[PDB]
Amino acid sequence: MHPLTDASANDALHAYDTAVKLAFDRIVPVLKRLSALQHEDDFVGRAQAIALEELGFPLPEPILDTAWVSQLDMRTLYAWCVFETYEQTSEAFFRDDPLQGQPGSPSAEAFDRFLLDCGFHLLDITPCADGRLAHAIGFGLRLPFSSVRRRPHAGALFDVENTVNRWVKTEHRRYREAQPNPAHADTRYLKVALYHFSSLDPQHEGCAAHGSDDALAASCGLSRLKDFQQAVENSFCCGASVDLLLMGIDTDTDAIRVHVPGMDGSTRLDRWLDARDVYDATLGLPPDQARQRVSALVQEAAASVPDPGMVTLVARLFEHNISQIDYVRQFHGGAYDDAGHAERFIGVGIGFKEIHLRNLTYFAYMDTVEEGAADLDVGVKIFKGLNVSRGLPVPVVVRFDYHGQVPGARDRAVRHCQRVQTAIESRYPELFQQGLLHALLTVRDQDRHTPAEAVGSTIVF
Amino acid sequence: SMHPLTDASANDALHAYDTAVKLAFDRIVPVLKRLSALQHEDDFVGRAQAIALEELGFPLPEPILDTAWVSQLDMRTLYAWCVFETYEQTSEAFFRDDPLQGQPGSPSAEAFDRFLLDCGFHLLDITPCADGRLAHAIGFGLRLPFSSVRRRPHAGALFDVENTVNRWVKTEHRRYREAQPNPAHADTRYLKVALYHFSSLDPQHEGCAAHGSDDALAASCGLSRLKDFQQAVENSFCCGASVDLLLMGIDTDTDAIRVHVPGMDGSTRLDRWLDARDVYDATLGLPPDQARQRVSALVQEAAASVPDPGMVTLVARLFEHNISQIDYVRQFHGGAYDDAGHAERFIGVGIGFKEIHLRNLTYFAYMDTVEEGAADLDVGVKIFKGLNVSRGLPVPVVVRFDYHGQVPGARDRAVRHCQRVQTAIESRYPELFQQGLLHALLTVRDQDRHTPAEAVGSTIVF
Ligand SMILES: O=C(COP(=O)(O)O)[C@H](O)[C@H](O)COP(=O)(O)O
Ligand SMILES: O=C(COP(=O)(O)O)[C@H](O)[C@H](O)COP(=O)(O)O
Ligand SMILES: [Zn+2]
Ligand SMILES: [Zn+2]
Repeated sequence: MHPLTDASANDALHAYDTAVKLAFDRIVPVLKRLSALQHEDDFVGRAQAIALEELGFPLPEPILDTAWVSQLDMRTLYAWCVFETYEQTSEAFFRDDPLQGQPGSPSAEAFDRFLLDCGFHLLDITPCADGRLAHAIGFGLRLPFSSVRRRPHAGALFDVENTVNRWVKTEHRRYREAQPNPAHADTRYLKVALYHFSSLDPQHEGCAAHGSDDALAASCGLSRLKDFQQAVENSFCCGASVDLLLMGIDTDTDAIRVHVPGMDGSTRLDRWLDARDVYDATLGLPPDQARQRVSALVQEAAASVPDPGMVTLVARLFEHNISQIDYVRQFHGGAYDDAGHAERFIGVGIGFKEIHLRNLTYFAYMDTVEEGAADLDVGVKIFKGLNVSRGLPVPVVVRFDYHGQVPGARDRAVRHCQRVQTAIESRYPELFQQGLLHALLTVRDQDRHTPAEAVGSTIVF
Repeated sequence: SMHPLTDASANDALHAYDTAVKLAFDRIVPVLKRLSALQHEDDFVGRAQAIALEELGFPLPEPILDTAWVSQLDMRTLYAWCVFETYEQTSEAFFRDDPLQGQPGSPSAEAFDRFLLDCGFHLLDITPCADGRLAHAIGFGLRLPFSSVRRRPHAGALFDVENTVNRWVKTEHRRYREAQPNPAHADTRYLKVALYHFSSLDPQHEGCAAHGSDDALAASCGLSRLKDFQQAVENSFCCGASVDLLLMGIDTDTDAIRVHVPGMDGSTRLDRWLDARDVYDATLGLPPDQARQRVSALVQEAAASVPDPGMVTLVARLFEHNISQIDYVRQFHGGAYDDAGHAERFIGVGIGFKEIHLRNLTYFAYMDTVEEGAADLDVGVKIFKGLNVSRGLPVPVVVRFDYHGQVPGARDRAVRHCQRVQTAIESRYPELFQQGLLHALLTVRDQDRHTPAEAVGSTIVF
């Protein structure tokens, strides 16, 4: 184990990942047992009892009570079980805080203070929406989830104009509430773009939004970063700038690489500092020195004289990522066998606050189907290979955040969910009519830290 | 025959502008009829261009005229083409000549920003109904310099409450960082106005279609959104944030406004109001100076409860302005618009058009995607089946998206947005489209400058 790895953290995170993934993967084995029993006299009783033992909840009775006519409707049970499993999963995230990083947690308070010391008053991260990066924040960089805005997008192509609007909203809160700090204080908004690549099969397992070309994914991520900065500098008077960070992550090993920037965001696309070289460089050092050597390495990999706080923060991410490297060596032989797509359901809408595990969710950002149906089609094709290949429906969970202070915003969000549902049912009528596609509608009040809310389903009784 | 408060020079200028722009669209059909009668003449392509330049000021597409002999004169395309080119010319004249004399930096806009600040308001954000009979409410009905107000038309005056909260935040941010319009600590409020409409000559049928032509429901739905916005701002920010509200309606037969004067905190009676027609009658035999004081006293007593002094000052100036438009309609339109219903020349889709300030020029449908604007665009398309399709002419559609020129790659996002909308429209009206009865022009406009909108695509190709 590396002298800088948090052993027990690695165990706790492993215990979490295996627990949630077990809940989802126990479904098929249970449904296989039930299918064998559907002609027995006490079928309904024995099925309810199997499901309680195994999944911890019971099944919709109408589907069991009528299995003798049509036969037992497995496609609908499977979707329903995935939805129910997602609800229990999500509710327990807000209830138990498995990551120890909710608002007000010691970890979150600690990191908020550390970000301020480094010269940053907000940390806004866009990873590619790829399911293989959903654990980037909690596992890959070991940051409390609540100390961070996470804004995922296919190929890390975030909305430049909406990010400027988030900068404006952030400054305004500094002006009126001095939250997180006074407006006059010499801190900067920090925008990060996290792309990914595959070290084991770079040609086919890379970022599919950019044809699995590492250079294209790195350079489009930077193009957006620059454009955001240029946009702030052009739209407001006086100082008016932001800090930038372009990072990638290997989906085979979870090692990150940082393009350490100069003070003004000068980034080189062809030179990076890979956490694996960091890992090997500090492996024989006692902890205190190893931390020093990570510092000097990040300093030395800067594109031009770097900002001191940027050097400190990047060194912390390397220090943090070294644990995740050991994580994948411990529990995944140094390379995930699910090198590609193995997600358990599709998520569409706004990013899921509670989803922080690798290959759990295929996320497609969209305000409307009319836009980013391309990104949704990609997932649907993927789940044709994962689920329809073996007779199982494609499960979709729609999510929209709303401001639970705006009167009627919750109502607006719910109706937004049904607007998406109608559009999905229209886009794939073959699958929807063959019962090979179902949607769950969830809304989440983003003004406090409570669980999302299930507001409708294609499964109807 | 003229009210002491009426501004006769302003009335003449605004009449000259409305007249010239409606004449340009109204010449299209008579020109096209003349070309149709000439289509067999040996010199037809030459004659057609010459007439087209003399009468309309732009040329017609060669290939339409060139092939008239085999495939027949394609009037459908010609007509759409001419509406688009006319839209183009008058749109750029608006930016180039400032017919309303209200562009940024104009004397008229300077004065009205000072007056607004003086009344206690640092921003006037108005949502009229998107109905094309209200497009002139700002520049004509209220004689407000267009550049010093935010105009956000929506069907039924149902503006986006969350986005308005975001506008308020953007506004506050400018105040903090730049002191524009004023320093953040100054004691001014953001003012959101909802402007509904109704028809006094046919209430049952010519009112707001979004609300079933039901005046009381149009008024109460506008009020409801205003209160929601106010409740959103108060509940979303510390330290007693608030905003002011104003509900008013305009009568589309006579251009007379009526105001539900509110008390300090926004308290508004729906069931009663102050009609500009009664304010007109009540000041008519008074010198200009007493007429104004009288207007102020009438606003004052009309309030639902004790009003804010600054709000009284502003509403009385809006009444003073509206009195000129009341006289405008009475002298140039017999006192009742002869086109009481819809007579728009084209459908506008997307973001509201900065440059459209004439009555019955544009049926406007707000939308960022067709997936969400469909119902509203259906209504406009239906209206145009009566206005145009019924007589063989296409439904012309101009798409517009504003974009922040200061944001790199934003124009290209707007163009791509326009293309997405074109594709969607074409899919939703597939008969009209392949039958050549629906065309669309794509327009974008940099809202970070005062410059003409740019044409970026068209369903008329060769
Ligand atoms: O970026 C995030 C979380 O990203 P993700 O949801 O993808 O984890 C936001 O800061 C808040 O969570 C949004 O609202 P709220 O403050 O209620 O959480
Ligand atoms: O979009 C602009 C800026 O355009 P520009 O400064 O280039 O004219 C307006 O501020 C609002 O859209 C309000 O509409 P209006 O000003 O027509 O009331
Ligand atoms: Zn990707
Ligand atoms: Zn209306």
